[PDB]
Amino acid sequence: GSHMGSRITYVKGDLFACPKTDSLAHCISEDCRMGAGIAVLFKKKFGGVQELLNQQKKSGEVAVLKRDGRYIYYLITKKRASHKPTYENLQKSLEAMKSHCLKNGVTDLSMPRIGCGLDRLQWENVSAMIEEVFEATDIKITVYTL
Ligand SMILES: [Cl-]
Repeated sequence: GSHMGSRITYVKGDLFACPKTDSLAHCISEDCRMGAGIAVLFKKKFGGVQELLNQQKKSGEVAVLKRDGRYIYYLITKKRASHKPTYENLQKSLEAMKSHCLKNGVTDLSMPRIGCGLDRLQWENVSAMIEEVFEATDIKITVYTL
């Protein structure tokens, strides 16, 4: 291989205390309601709700805001807010995020345990998926944990 991979490391604490220059990621629905969970913090901090809606992204895609020189990734993992995501759509969204990272100079990415709270996925599976998606990159990933 030609890459060092994600080299996931874990930090106990609030995601929003991570470096302001890191790009961030979390999961939402096509509705872009962001009414519960960590999504409400992304909504309140970064805004841009209509700018997200205007991107008209679908399940398995990623919507993106540029905020202070870095990117905020909204992984569109399901159609409606009340639905649960499939692992297949999560993987697609992650791949789309990776593609954007590589097209836009992202080297340092932070995220919570995506999919594994309100969306009821298991971190055993999600963690392995993130690792595989980012294996052939040199994007360093940090996961913030509670
Ligand atoms: Cl949503």
